[PDB]
Amino acid sequence: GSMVVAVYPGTFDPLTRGHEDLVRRASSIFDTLVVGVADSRAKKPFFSLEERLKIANEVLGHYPNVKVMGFTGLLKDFVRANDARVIVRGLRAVSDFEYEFQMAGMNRYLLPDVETMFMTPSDQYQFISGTIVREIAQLGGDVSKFVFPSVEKWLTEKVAAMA
Amino acid sequence: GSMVVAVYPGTFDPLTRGHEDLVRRASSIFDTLVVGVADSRAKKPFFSLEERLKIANEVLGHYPNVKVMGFTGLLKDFVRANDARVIVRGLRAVSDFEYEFQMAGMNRYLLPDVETMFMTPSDQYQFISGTIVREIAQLGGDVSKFVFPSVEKWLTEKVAAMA
Amino acid sequence: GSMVVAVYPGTFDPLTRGHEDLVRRASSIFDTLVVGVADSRAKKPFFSLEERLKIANEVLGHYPNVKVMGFTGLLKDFVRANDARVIVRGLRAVSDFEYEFQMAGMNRYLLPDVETMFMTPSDQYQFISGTIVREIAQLGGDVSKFVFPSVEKWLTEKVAAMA
Amino acid sequence: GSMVVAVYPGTFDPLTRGHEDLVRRASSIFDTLVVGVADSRAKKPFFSLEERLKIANEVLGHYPNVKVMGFTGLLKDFVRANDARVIVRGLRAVSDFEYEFQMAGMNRYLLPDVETMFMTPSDQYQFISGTIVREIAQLGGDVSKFVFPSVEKWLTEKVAAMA
Amino acid sequence: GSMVVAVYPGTFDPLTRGHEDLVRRASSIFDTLVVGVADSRAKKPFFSLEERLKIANEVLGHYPNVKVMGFTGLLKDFVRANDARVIVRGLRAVSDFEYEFQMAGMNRYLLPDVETMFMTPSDQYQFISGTIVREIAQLGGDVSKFVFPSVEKWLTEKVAAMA
Amino acid sequence: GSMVVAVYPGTFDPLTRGHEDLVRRASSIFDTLVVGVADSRAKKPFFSLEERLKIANEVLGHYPNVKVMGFTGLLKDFVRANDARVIVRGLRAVSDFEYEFQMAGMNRYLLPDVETMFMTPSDQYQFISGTIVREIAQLGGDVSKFVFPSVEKWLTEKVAAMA
Ligand SMILES: CC(C)(COP(=O)(O)OP(=O)(O)O)[C@@H](O)C(=O)NCCC(=O)NCCS
Ligand SMILES: CC(C)(COP(=O)(O)OP(=O)(O)O)[C@@H](O)C(=O)NCCC(=O)NCCS
Ligand SMILES: CC(C)(COP(=O)(O)OP(=O)(O)O)[C@@H](O)C(=O)NCCC(=O)NCCS
Ligand SMILES: CC(C)(COP(=O)(O)OP(=O)(O)O)[C@@H](O)C(=O)NCCC(=O)NCCS
Ligand SMILES: CC(C)(COP(=O)(O)OP(=O)(O)O)[C@@H](O)C(=O)NCCC(=O)NCCS
Ligand SMILES: CC(C)(COP(=O)(O)OP(=O)(O)O)[C@@H](O)C(=O)NCCC(=O)NCCS
Ligand SMILES: Nc1ncnc2[nH]cnc12
Ligand SMILES: Nc1ncnc2[nH]cnc12
Ligand SMILES: Nc1ncnc2[nH]cnc12
Ligand SMILES: Nc1ncnc2[nH]cnc12
Ligand SMILES: Nc1ncnc2[nH]cnc12
Ligand SMILES: Nc1ncnc2[nH]cnc12
Repeated sequence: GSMVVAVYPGTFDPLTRGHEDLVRRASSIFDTLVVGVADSRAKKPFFSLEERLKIANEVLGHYPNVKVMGFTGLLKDFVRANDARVIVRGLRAVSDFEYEFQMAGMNRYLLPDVETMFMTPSDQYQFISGTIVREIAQLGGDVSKFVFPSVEKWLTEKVAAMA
Repeated sequence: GSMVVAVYPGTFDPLTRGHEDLVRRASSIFDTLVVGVADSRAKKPFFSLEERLKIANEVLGHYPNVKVMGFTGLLKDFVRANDARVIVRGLRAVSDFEYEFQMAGMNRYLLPDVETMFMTPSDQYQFISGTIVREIAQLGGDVSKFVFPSVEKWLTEKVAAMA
Repeated sequence: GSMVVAVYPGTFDPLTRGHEDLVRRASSIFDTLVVGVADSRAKKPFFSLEERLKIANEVLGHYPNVKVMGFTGLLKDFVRANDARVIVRGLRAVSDFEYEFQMAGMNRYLLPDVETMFMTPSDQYQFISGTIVREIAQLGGDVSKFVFPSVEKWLTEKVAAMA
Repeated sequence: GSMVVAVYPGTFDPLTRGHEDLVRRASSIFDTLVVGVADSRAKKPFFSLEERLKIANEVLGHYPNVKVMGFTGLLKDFVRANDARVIVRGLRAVSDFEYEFQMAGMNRYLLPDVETMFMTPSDQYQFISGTIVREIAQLGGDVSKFVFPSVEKWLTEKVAAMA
Repeated sequence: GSMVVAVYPGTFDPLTRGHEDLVRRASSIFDTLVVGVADSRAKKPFFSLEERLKIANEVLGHYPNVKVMGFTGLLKDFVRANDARVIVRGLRAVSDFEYEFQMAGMNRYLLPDVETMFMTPSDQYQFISGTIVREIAQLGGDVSKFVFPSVEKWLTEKVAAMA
Repeated sequence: GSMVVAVYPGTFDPLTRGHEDLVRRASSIFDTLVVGVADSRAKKPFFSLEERLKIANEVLGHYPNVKVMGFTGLLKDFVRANDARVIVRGLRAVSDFEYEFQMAGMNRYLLPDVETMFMTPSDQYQFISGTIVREIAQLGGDVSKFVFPSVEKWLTEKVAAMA
């Protein structure tokens, strides 16, 4: 047929069960799925880029056609670097639709030949917010329903270290 | 790489410039794109299924990896019949999001291993409504900005015949 | 300054307190406000066009710079006929946004030099649905909170006549 | 404490797993939950009112504090008749929000002392559309993931009878 | 009947007329309404928790079945502590729906037997934003249409003190 | 006819092609269009007010009936100062609708006789986000598709100076 590489970009602070489900689904469609972890300095992420990469690799490493890579520059440049024809984003019934469609429209100007394609996670992950996950973890609450056990370990350790 | 077939289903009453742009974009990603024209009896389409197939074939025939086919039954069965792993739908900033996400969620129960993926047409087609196109044509207004010339011809002829 | 005519188009089946408030507000801004009552045959209106014009004239006649006129063709043609530079539409927090933005976008193709401008009625009218008004009236319920007394009279008489 | 009766009104054409989950949840909060099945003549329901009542009673009869009753008039009057202080509606991420908030706002005028309260079904039922359920059943597709077995039986029998 | 306690949680920075209306409505339905004022450290509230509690007590103290209490931990724990079966939230036509449904869905995992129920304030309070209230007060503008006189006094004093 | 002044207020950090299109459209309708650049201290703008005024004047100066003015206080006061009867805002399919309708509703309390009117930019500018423009510029990416060349120059110089 053809070889199609897709990029699934995000801050992934941290990778949730929603993100993992999207990776499972997208990697079943595309020949290679590149999970692009953006530095996202201005968003003031809880975990460092190095930490977010380790967290994501722990969860996703077993998928044979998934690559986890960080990037500090423009998504445009990361997509081109990976010879990607598709940007995959998760879209849920409770997504920030304004944000998603603005990004897709602007990336459409920056990368006219690259398609943004939206996929949907399983029903049970449709309502997970990363911001709320971090809030719960910081207040000492368990987030096991929302993130994998390995990710819980990172949250617990980071919360304890910052105190 | 792999051979991935996608289905782009719709009533296509008639095929608009928005639909055509989605076909152009989707057929650039997938090895084969099957445009599935649903009979949609209960929706009381303006054009018959035979007519909608002719209209769509006139516009889309030149695309070498696009197949236009009608179906009178369940989308589930049409997808399986075409060995398709993806259902492509257009999503625009003004889409019926309730409708799209309900269909995707229910098809998720009917076809757990098939992914609904949403794509976006060019900015200039984001606001075209087929219902409004038919309304304009029936009142004798030109719809050339919204549909291809071949489709305009069908609308004009059908409007004249029904009077 | 300048002379600016705006058109406020609708089916007005019947004119509600929400519509009247929009007319009051729009007529305070524009030199002339033309209330365009569309025949809307395909929508199967409860009141005939002649009736909808009488209903609207009863409520709006006192406004010195408001003209109520029917039309059976394209809005494009009605706007041009009235030398209008603006199409006014009501936008409420519970509007059919898909519908409104599709119409505005398509009218933008049909009438590039005419601006669709959205105005908001008072809080107390933001949730009035004409469809629900007709439903209540047909089941013999009072709609005085939603329409003016003159309009109530028309609803009562039409409901009684159809039985 | 207090005795609070709530009404859960709908067309219920037919009762789905989403509706049943809402009944389970609402009946756990309120002393009595009255499921009000509206005749909804103008909506042209697939099942008659008598049929919709039988369908709902089959599914809901086992709940000791749930009453299933039909009504042919105004919801206002049905609520007052049942001494209800609350109207419960399901709200899902894919609800017709325009419709729900218009109804709540208008019922607020009709019944100022009655509160419309929105509840959410389980994630797995958030995307079920009754319209799509009927469409699938009419095309001979199984809807067991969306409705209870007793309801499937009614759909099958009605579809067979209408052919 | 039964004794049902509901919690109405929020940052309440400060309590607005919208919040007060929701308390009035909710306390008419539930046997006890607990207004839970979250510390919300990360949100960087304008008023301290102690101040927000005083502000809310001044407005709400007269309601005989309303309790105002602060909390520094998880909502889950506060709900359980108060033996509450319901979390009440205000939902307006201009609510952050993404945020509300994410919280409800995640609390559904944390507290499966507790129902999030959404209520609607009066039309006249549907468009009040606390963020905009604080912005106006900080720029020396009157917010009496949006908050009670006692709350205005707190805003004025805090604005003057911070300068 | 009449002399109608409208205010188009914003932070304009910086003025984008979307804003410019709205100014072009609004200034064709109103006798005078005042572009009000709010200090917006709390939003922590990238450009100072003086800079944002220079940026906007460079782009908009050629429009004979457009005035660009800064303000540090309440919009209410700026509107009254300019004898304005209309506040114009851009509304796009991807707007923050919550934010826009809250502002309009609250300004409706502050300025009952002033109408907020929403206008729509051309399709090609509907998806431009100022936040994303700043993000791209800070990462050294070209934003020429989103802002005028003069504005690009300001972004480049400010980015270089802050490093
Ligand atoms: C990181 C990304 C993809 C946004 O992702 P996000 O919404 O934080 O992902 P999340 O982890 O929430 O799923 C976006 O900000 C991005 O692409 N950043 C890189 C810089 C860039 O190219 N910006 C222009 C985007 S149009
Ligand atoms: C036809 C289709 C795809 C809806 O398409 P549509 O929204 O009319 O497409 P449009 O032409 O408007 O782009 C849908 O109704 C469908 O799949 N119909 C076939 C019967 C079926 O399987 N229904 C269950 C859908 S979950
Ligand atoms: C009638 C109108 C304005 C829609 O109004 P509406 O939403 O029914 O108005 P309502 O009475 O609900 O406020 C629209 O259907 C129209 O313009 N009809 C005339 C024919 C036409 O030109 N159609 C193309 C619209 S892009
Ligand atoms: C039937 C009802 C509740 C709408 O329900 P629905 O959305 O069809 O319910 P569904 O079965 O889809 O869950 C509504 O149309 C109604 O109340 N009808 C009775 C007549 C009436 O009072 N109408 C005024 C409603 S404000
Ligand atoms: C405070 C609350 C309820 C959000 O309220 P809010 O939207 O700030 O309320 P407002 O005052 O705007 O009406 C929420 O952040 C919360 O529950 N915080 C406590 C910590 C917690 O349990 N977080 C998990 C929420 S799923
Ligand atoms: C600046 C403004 C108009 C918001 O604009 P904005 O959304 O930042 O505009 P943008 O540049 O994004 O187009 C608003 O915050 C404002 O009016 N600020 C002045 C102070 C004020 O009066 N606030 C009350 C607003 S109801
Ligand atoms: N729960 C979730 N599922 C998929 N994509 C997401 N992006 C953010 N949250 C998500
Ligand atoms: N204009 C449009 N573009 C893409 N898909 C669509 N589906 C319906 N209208 C569409
Ligand atoms: N209540 C209302 N107010 C203004 N415009 C409307 N259009 C339809 N309903 C309306
Ligand atoms: N799936 C569903 N769940 C709850 N309420 C509903 N109303 C309509 N569909 C529903
Ligand atoms: N105005 C308002 N009314 C009710 N709940 C709210 N939550 C935030 N603002 C609100
Ligand atoms: N692209 C855009 N067009 C018009 N108004 C806007 N406000 C913010 N972004 C805008």
